[PDB]
Amino acid sequence: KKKEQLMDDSFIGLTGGEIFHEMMLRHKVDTVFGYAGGAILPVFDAIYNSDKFKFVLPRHEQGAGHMAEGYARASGKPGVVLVTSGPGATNVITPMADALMDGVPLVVFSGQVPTTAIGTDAFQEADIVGISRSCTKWNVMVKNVAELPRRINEAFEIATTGRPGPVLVDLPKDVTASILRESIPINTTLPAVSEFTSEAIKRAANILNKAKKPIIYAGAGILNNEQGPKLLKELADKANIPVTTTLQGLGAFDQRDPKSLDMLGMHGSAAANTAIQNADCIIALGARFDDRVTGNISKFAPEAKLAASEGRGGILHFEISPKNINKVVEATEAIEGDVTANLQSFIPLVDSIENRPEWFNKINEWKKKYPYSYQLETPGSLIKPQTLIKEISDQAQTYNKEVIVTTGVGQHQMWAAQHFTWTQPRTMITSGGLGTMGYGLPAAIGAQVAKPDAIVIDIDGDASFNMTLTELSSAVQAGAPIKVCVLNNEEQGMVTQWQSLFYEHRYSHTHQSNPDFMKLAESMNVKGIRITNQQELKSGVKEFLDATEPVLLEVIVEKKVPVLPMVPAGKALDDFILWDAEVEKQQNDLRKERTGGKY
Amino acid sequence: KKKEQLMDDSFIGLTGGEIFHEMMLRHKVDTVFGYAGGAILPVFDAIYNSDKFKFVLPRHEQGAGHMAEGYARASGKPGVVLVTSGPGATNVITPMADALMDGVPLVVFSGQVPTTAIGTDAFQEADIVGISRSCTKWNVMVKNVAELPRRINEAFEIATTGRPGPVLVDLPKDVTASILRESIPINTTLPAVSEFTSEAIKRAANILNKAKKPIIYAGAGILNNEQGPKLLKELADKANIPVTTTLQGLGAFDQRDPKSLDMLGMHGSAAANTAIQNADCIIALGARFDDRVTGNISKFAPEAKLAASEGRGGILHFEISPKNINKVVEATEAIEGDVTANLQSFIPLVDSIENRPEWFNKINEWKKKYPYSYQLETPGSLIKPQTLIKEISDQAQTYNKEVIVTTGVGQHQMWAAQHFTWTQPRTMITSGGLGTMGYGLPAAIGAQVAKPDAIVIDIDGDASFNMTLTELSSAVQAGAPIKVCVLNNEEQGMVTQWQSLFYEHRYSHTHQSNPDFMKLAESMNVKGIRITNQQELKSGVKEFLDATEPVLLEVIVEKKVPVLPMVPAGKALDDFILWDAEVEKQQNDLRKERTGGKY
Amino acid sequence: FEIATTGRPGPVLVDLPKDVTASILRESIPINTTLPAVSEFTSEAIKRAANILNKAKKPIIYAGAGILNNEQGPKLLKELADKANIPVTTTLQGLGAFDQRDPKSLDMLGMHGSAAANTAIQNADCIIALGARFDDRVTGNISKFAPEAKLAASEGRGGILHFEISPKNINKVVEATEAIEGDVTANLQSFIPLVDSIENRPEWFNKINEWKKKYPY
Ligand SMILES: Cc1cc2nc3c(=O)[nH]c(=O)nc-3n(C[C@H](O)[C@H](O)[C@H](O)COP(=O)(O)OP(=O)(O)OC[C@H]3O[C@@H](n4cnc5c(N)ncnc54)[C@H](O)[C@@H]3O)c2cc1C
Ligand SMILES: Cc1cc2nc3c(=O)[nH]c(=O)nc-3n(C[C@H](O)[C@H](O)[C@H](O)COP(=O)(O)OP(=O)(O)OC[C@H]3O[C@@H](n4cnc5c(N)ncnc54)[C@H](O)[C@@H]3O)c2cc1C
Ligand SMILES: Cc1cc2nc3c(=O)[nH]c(=O)nc-3n(C[C@H](O)[C@H](O)[C@H](O)COP(=O)(O)OP(=O)(O)OC[C@H]3O[C@@H](n4cnc5c(N)ncnc54)[C@H](O)[C@@H]3O)c2cc1C
Ligand SMILES: CCOC(=O)c1ccccc1S(=O)(=O)NC(=O)Nc1nc(I)cc(OC)n1
Ligand SMILES: CCOC(=O)c1ccccc1S(=O)(=O)NC(=O)Nc1nc(I)cc(OC)n1
Ligand SMILES: C/C(NCc1cnc(C)nc1N)=C(/S)CCOP(=O)([O-])OP(=O)([O-])O
Ligand SMILES: C/C(NCc1cnc(C)nc1N)=C(/S)CCOP(=O)([O-])OP(=O)([O-])O
Ligand SMILES: [K+]
Ligand SMILES: [K+]
Ligand SMILES: [Mg+2]
Ligand SMILES: [Mg+2]
Repeated sequence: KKKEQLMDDSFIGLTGGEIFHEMMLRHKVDTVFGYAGGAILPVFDAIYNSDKFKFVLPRHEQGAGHMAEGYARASGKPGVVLVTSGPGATNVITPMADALMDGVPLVVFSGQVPTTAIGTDAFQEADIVGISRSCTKWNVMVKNVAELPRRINEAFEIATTGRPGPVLVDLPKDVTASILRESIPINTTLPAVSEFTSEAIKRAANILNKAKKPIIYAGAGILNNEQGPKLLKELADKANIPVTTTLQGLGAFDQRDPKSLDMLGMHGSAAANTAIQNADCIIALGARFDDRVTGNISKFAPEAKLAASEGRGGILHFEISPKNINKVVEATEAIEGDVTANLQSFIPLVDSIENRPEWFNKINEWKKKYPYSYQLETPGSLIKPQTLIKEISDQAQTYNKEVIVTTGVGQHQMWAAQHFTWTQPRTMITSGGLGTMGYGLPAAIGAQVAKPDAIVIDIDGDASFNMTLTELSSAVQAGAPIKVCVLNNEEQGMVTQWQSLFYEHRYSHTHQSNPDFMKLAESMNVKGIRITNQQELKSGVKEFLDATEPVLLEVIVEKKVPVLPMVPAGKALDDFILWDAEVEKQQNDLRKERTGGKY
Repeated sequence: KKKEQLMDDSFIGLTGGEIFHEMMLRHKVDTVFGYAGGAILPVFDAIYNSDKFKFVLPRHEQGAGHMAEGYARASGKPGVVLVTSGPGATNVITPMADALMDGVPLVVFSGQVPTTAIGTDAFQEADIVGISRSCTKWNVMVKNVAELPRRINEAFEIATTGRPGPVLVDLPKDVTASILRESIPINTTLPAVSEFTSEAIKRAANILNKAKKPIIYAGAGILNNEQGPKLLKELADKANIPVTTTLQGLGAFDQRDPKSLDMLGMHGSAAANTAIQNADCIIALGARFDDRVTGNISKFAPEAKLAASEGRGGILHFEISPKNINKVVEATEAIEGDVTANLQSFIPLVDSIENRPEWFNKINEWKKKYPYSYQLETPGSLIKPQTLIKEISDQAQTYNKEVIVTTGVGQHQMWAAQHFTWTQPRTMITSGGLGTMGYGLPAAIGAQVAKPDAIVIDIDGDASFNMTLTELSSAVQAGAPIKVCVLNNEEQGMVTQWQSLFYEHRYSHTHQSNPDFMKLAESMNVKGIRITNQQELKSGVKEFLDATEPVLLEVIVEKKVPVLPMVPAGKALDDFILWDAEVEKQQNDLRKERTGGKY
Repeated sequence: FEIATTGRPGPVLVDLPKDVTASILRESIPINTTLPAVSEFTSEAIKRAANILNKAKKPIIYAGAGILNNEQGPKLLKELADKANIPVTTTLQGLGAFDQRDPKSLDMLGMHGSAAANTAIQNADCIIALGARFDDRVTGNISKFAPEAKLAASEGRGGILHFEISPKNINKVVEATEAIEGDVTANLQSFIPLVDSIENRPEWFNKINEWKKKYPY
């Protein structure tokens, strides 16, 4: 009788595919990104004409994967991928690796050959559990239909807890075709703070209450709770602390606030970099001390390390994954768990501070000294890429709509980060840890599906865009009115920047040929706009943002322009290269000479 | 003094990148397919403006991978890939899995973050040695520059010996930037039959000399020696044996020869399938008894199994990889090693046979009974895809040039296999084991680079072509005048065929939207031709083949047409579905009714 | 415990970090976690297997450790051997599954098994393999193993009937004429009623008895 209460008969008579369909509904999945094939047909048959979720069909499964990532990042829900065996599955490996590195909850369901064929080098058989082991938090192959609901629950749970990340569930065709004939545990059919941590929070507060030069270093983890940005602001306001963010934390703090130091790191603000190198207390909120951020690790945060040794400061690391505590830099206090929940406990213990005259005097001087400067347009010159980004940023904020930005990877990505003004959470959707070129367009489609009333802008490089441009058709078929801006410098700019700097202007295979982007747009049934000169910039960007359909904007921009500031490999975070007009002129002359006028 | 003779100083003072360059030259590499990035820059700097090999730049590293596969398959040389760390490397996983399943010698060099950063979740770091372990024969991470020449030799050796296949060599940036300061073993700077096998060959010959109903089942392994097709023909002629081939063995035997039974298997000739089910001796030459070929394994080759039990026949398996001997079916005699070398020993022991009247009477009757029939065009109907393939096959054989065919994956692939007449080795370049949609275009570019004087035709499906169509730009930039024919049925035809047959015409997500292929071609700077009706077929195909530049031909073809014959899952090889005009009419009516006239 | 004891039984390991076993449970957990029919495909295979055995003139049971994994296993093995009048050999790991004092006992087969058992399996037209995995200590030269049963399978009058719980070990070494997947004892309950009772097999047991006399240890 109690047994009857704990077992469930309600799935008996359903196929594995039908059970999958029901479990999607129970997990409140409203969107699936995927692509059919022989091994996964029993599942596709079950979801045939389903009105329970939207299905989004890409042109390539890598597209499905990055779409699901963009969806997850925009929505805070897991991105669900459904693909076939063999090459359907191996085509999702880059998106899984990408999702792992950026903490994106991706739940990948891959068809598999029947259990009777596994291990025989069967038709369309890949060892996807073996291949994806290193780029997933967890994966599994389902071996019978009775365990399918359990494995689906486990996948969603692992994907969305701790540091979020990708999981894969392998679905043999005979399992999804088979019918459940037995009852299963009813729990499988449904989806306080430690004293140790409480004490660490108290000690952390006592340390911050001594600090004379505090700084908040905030990252993606603060975005994983709806109240995160609110509590970050409450802390910064209460204790009067300047705030810098990573690339992935952009939008966590209102950059219009005077306490904003903007982005730190290799291409972040020299003010932010100076401040963290001089701070006596660093409050690290959901950020992992990535090697793009720390500069030379041995030279990182010297004032905070000194303060820790003298018992008057240090690094206070609020981190959900023990793996990333004390991985790169020693935390003075490690506060384990969800940063937003732990901030609720922390802030009441923190003393309110009215002013910090000497510290904010330095902060304000550094901000004034270190803007994102660059060489402006001159008469007859091409549009500068930095100017283009400012133009899009300024005009997009006109509309009464949320604005979400995705990017490719390269210089355009860095100029997007620098020159947009970031004010809202989950509005920067960019591949940071893995750095996957081609991410921008499919991620924008996923973000647009997640947020159908948002303006979604893909700031893309021409080489990045070439990687995955076939997905323009997918945007049209999905009814996703994304706005793609290709910064066309006819080069892999990020790489040519390094070849200019370190390889004496030897541009080895870094200039790919581009298609005609306007005829390409036309072939894909998307609106095309081309801006070729300075006098077309404002009106072309307006036309781009006013469009109510998918649109591709191509902008011809200045070539061989470096992203600055730059902390070169090996250098301390405050040992940066700054923009200088005269240096840029000399560098142009040198490049011209070295390449016999070719570049 | 002997020590001096065995050590080599000649690489001292070179960077790892320069050593890589030199080892490419020593391995007679004439083409590298690749794409730059930060981790692999020291190697790109070393190969800057090299006149030692052609470098081919794709738009996506998956493209580089399939290009190298097409190159390897066309040339018989290893295909060399050079990519960066992180997503550059993970993007080559599908081509590696593809190459593993089809026995393609692929040598993949991936940049990696410096050894000082490995294992730190570094910028653009993937565990590519872990990820690629299951889809390579072998892989390695080079840990110091002194071992780089050795690891390069090992890679090429493993890739090209035994059953050929993919290998990966991971190249940390600090290793390729570092300079060799010490001498290294000189052997590292440079690139009889067993009595057991001799006895097996003698026993095999005695078995064949008893056979009354022999058949040769020949596959890809016969293509791995230049003399393979010659010795296959010598055996078939001498002992008077009919010859069937796999998909991957097409071209190994001249299909114009009366002894040709054409392709066997799931969609192969019902004559070939009948013959192998009735043969008393099966000579398996470089073929692996794939599950697309055997049909229901327990019901496969019953006459040969009977003959083996009665000591008058059986299966004689000439196979280079012990893993694939007795993996699927028991060999009566296993002859291990290179099939062509072992045929040189075998054929002299085999008795010449003038005629086999009763057997060839059956063979000839079966060939007459079982052509590749289909429903012909009717007035006003669309072009039938089978007719299109015959047209291309007939016209291509006009030219005084070698003709190499690549394909995508799906019905078009099967109709290409059936309806071309295959006569020369290494002219069918198709993804068979993994079955990767998107293969056709990049494989054609690689094949065209391998064979610059050949006509190279990609017979492609519209969904397959959408996967990787960005590589059209690559064909232009590489100067590869490939000929792409898109069979446009506006459907994933292979999958809709299964949904029609097994899922009552429920077409779940199997109709992707297509771009305008003519405007697409124009945007890519490639010539475009569109055939929309029967009266344009001959002249449009002529224009396509006459072109002396890259060209995309789109042909509008009949939709919802099944590939026949077909051996359904679970059925014996001789339990096939054959084309029947009346059945096709009923099936059309049923489809129309079920879908309310939509399909 | 579930994985260790189901399918083919085997070892499992659970690693217990010291801070986990020292830590105290502070939250509720799903109550299910606090507590420890035959397919039509298999039903059809059992029927075909019975029809094959009902044709056999020289059957032999090759029984192994799997028959010991159900308390009723040896009982059903004996019921089958008695009903259809079949001599029984066992592996090393199946010793004790059959009463070796029974005249139908051929003793152990294999590398160091009885030459009577080895002769009988090489001459049998139907081999009923009950919970045994065709180990390389048992089969001898695999290509030369069971030639009369292979011949019979090809002629549609015998073969190898493999009752096996682990799909990995079906068709791993030797091709089964019929594979009967699942617990051998449960499947024997279904099989035996379909099997014809046989009073005598004079010519076969004449050979069996001569071989036993000829080949003592
Ligand atoms: C060309 C290029 C240049 C780049 N240059 C820069 C640069 O100059 N500056 C820069 O900042 N980035 C740069 N990056 C990005 C960089 O590589 C990293 O992706 C980024 O810095 C990581 O930011 P993050 O630590 O906030 O996010 P993540 O990498 O996602 O790390 C988040 C951390 O927070 C933890 N966490 C997650 N959820 C929670 C939670 N609920 N509670 C507590 N903790 C949680 C995670 O476990 C993790 O340790 C660049 C990328 C590219 C492609
Ligand atoms: C949609 C679709 C349908 C298909 N249907 C069919 C079909 O109907 N018929 C068909 O044939 N295929 C079909 N295939 C292809 C099938 O999946 C396999 O790829 C193909 O049958 C393998 O052919 P193979 O054994 O000759 O080549 P491989 O898979 O390359 O196997 C070659 C064998 O020869 C060995 N070998 C290699 N080199 C040597 C050497 N030097 N000496 C000796 N041995 C060597 C290898 O080790 C290996 O065991 C289909 C594919 C797709 C995508
Ligand atoms: C020196 C030496 C010499 C040896 N020589 C011999 C010899 O001459 N003869 C000999 O027999 N052995 C010999 N062996 C032993 C041999 O190596 C194997 O261990 C033995 O033959 C395996 O017997 P088995 O197949 O019955 O048991 P196992 O290896 O346990 O195989 C049992 C099979 O039954 C299956 N099974 C398990 N439970 C069930 C169930 N409930 N229902 C259905 N199937 C089930 C299993 O999955 C498995 O496939 C020797 C060992 C040594 C050390
Ligand atoms: C592709 C998925 O392959 C398998 O899962 C499979 C693999 C090995 C053995 C048996 C099978 S299967 O029989 O279960 N299914 C099957 O072959 N399906 C199928 N679907 C289509 I669409 C096409 C096609 O052949 C061109 N085959
Ligand atoms: C991308 C390759 O990254 C590394 O190999 C690396 C990884 C971790 C730590 C240190 C290094 S590295 O210092 O050796 N090289 C480096 O950072 N190169 C680089 N190249 C470009 I082009 C851009 C860029 O940043 C945008 N960084
Ligand atoms: C090749 C490369 N990086 C290496 C690389 C290679 N391959 C992949 C899939 N991803 C990356 N990051 C870059 S950043 C060039 C980007 O060029 P772009 O997209 O035209 O952008 P931009 O010119 O603004 O630097
Ligand atoms: C989806 C699919 N197969 C599953 C699949 C999914 N994804 C990949 C990367 N490869 C494969 N093989 C096929 S065959 C449809 C092919 O459609 P097509 O290229 O238009 O060819 P055709 O219509 O001639 O069958
Ligand atoms: K900014
Ligand atoms: K043909
Ligand atoms: Mg660019
Ligand atoms: Mg199609």
